[PDB]
Amino acid sequence: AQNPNCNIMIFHPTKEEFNDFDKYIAYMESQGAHRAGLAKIIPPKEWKARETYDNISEILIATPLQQVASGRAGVFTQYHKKKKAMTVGEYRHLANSKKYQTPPHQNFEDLERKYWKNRIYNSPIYGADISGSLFDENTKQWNLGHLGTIQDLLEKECGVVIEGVNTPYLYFGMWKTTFAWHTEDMDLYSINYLHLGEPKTWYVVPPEHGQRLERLARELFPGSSRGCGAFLRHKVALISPTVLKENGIPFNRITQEAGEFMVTFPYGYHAGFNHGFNCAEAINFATPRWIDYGKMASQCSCGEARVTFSMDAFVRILQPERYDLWKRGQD
Ligand SMILES: O=C(O)CNC(=O)C(=O)O
Ligand SMILES: [Mg+2]
Ligand code: NI
Ligand SMILES: [Zn+2]
Repeated sequence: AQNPNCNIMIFHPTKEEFNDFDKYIAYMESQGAHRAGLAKIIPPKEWKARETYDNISEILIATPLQQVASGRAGVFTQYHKKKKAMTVGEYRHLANSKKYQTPPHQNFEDLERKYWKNRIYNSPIYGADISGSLFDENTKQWNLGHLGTIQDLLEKECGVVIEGVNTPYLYFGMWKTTFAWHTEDMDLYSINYLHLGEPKTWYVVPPEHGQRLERLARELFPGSSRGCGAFLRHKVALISPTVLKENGIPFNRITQEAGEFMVTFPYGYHAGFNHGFNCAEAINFATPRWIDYGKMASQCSCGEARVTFSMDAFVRILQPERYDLWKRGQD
């Protein structure tokens, strides 16, 4: 069995290997990459996403979100307070202000220590889930707006044609902006490209061990767990690496830098934080191997998770027994 310790693997494809996206994902899996839940892909030196980032300041962040924490430094939830619209140039200025800017630090490990010590005492503002793309239309390789759609994959594997679309999303971050512990909708894959700016640190639990994280989360967030049998779908709970280690939860960590891709694999729980002002692009995708995970994915039906239009068909076809309860939670 390849990668039996479930380490995060880093890949350096050649320009020739960068042509066929599906083939390369399958290659990474042949080497055991999925066992970690997360892999890094460093593009060949010949590749670029676009020519420059000099002309992005006029993108609008219609609903910036202030991430307010509650709890203790290593075990907390966050809620998202809506703020007034601002442009990417305005948001960049805010991220660099004395109130929000990255503090002085020695290295990524020192900054990680500072994050976990101090995160809860601040409320950073995140531009999330902005439909759009920064890939140039002429970028032919690993262009996240030109991937094969999940609806086409389901039709190819299973024979059923379904409604829905699959487009990318932009994220504008600042110091301490946080992504809570989660798997993807319907336990899909994700791919994330860090277009510019400061790093993103990731934590991940191997898919084979995801239920260990879920059991800890139920213990640590006992009211939330009574409220919903899949409350991590709410995407609000944080648990630090120190707390994970104290509770024996298997996990790994890695820092993504500008110009690098990360892939999350089906049922790979992940969480993390941004080091400073940055911009990332991400999208969900599927392969044949996903279908069995989609059939078994948990679902939130309490009303909190609320998701895209295109998840309806996935539940309807892959999980017909759950569909009526889930759809009630959507309405
Ligand atoms: O970068 C972020 O805030 C969160 N991204 C992801 O969870 C992802 O790409 O799957
Ligand atoms: Mg612009
Ligand atoms: Ni994710
Ligand atoms: Zn719920």
